[PDB]
Amino acid sequence: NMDGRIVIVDDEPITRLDIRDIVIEAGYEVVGEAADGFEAIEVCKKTQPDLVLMDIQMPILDGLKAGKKIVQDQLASSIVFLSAYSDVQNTDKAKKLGALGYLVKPLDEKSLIPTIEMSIERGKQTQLLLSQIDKLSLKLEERKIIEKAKGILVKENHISEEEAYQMLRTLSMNKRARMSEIAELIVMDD
Amino acid sequence: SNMDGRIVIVDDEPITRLDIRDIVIEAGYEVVGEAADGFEAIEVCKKTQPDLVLMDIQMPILDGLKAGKKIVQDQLASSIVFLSAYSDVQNTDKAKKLGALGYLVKPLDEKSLIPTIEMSIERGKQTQLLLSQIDKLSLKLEERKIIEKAKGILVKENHISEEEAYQMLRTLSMNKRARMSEIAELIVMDDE
RNA sequence: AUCGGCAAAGGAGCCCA
RNA sequence: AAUCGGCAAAGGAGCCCA
Ligand code: BEF
Ligand code: BEF
Repeated sequence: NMDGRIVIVDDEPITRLDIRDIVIEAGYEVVGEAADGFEAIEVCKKTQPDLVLMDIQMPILDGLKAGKKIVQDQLASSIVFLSAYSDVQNTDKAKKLGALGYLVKPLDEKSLIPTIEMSIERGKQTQLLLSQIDKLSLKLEERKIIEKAKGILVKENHISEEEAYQMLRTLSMNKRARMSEIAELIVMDD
Repeated sequence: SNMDGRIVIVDDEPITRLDIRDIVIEAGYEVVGEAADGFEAIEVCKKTQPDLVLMDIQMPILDGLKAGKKIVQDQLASSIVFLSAYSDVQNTDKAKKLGALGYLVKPLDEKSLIPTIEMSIERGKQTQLLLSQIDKLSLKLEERKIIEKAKGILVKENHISEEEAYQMLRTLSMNKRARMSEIAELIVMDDE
């Protein structure tokens, strides 16, 4: 049966429990619940769920603004709204902040589980791309700092690039630290 | 009022294609084509390059899942949303794996369609931005090896520091307003 | 005297019970 | 001497067009 970790957010517990039944029957893990945007933020912060289901109209903080915080900080992998509100203002706001689905009340208990599976998977793949972008842009920070470190080290010692790389390689290995970090220190040095 | 987006509709029951067509046009979208089987679905996407594809699973010739895989992996459309009576667990696994952005179930809840369209269009665009940023970084990381040769040539020929040689190459490439890789190619062939 | 980890792999160093 | 746009940098503040 289905696999995924889910957080449920609505101010009306009646709807919150309808969802809770459907989702657990399908076999997901319901890890937390919230009745307002602040409980929702703190629950996600602790939880790190795969999906957050939430209503726009809540007390304290509408799901739009709480969702904005959730996605900005990356407290959850994917987020899907459901509300009886579907005016274009709320639709644009939800799509801009980065929702992966939006369902209109009263919810289609038939569509829900499929849209859950889609939103979880596309959430994961989006997190993979962000990690690949992070990894590449880091490696491209590293080579710049490394090349600066080669240059400054050659200027101070008056030696060749092979010896400069050998110095960085021996230091990083001896000191159990990335050549990139050693280079950042040496470049800050001058 | 006045939604923007370009859509293609794909189902074997023409009554449902017309019900959908009427809804999306009333919202303000542009329908740019329709199909009634997987083979026309791929061909229409090749021509139109739409923002969103709406398709049933059970279609003749090529099930919507097979056309959906092709459309996604060749990027013939920026986002894709299924709409079927089939909610079968195997069908949801296939649809999410190939790369759907939504999976509504027949008979459709018309209220829900337009929001899921807007979300799926935006998520499709954003996913293509991220893929473009990956292509740009990985290219610029390959340019580095040519730039590192051009740097080495400057430090020898001028008899200067690495930080001075890069500062020269950068100020040159900005002055001549050309990609450092292009200036690096010119220098490295000039030494040859 | 032995196990484990980080770094390097343009390698073969370092730390811990 | 200034502003609009564009190219390139971003290991940054540089260059072209009205
Ligand atoms: F508060 Be939800 F919009 F029912
Ligand atoms: F008729 Be399709 F399978 F929804």
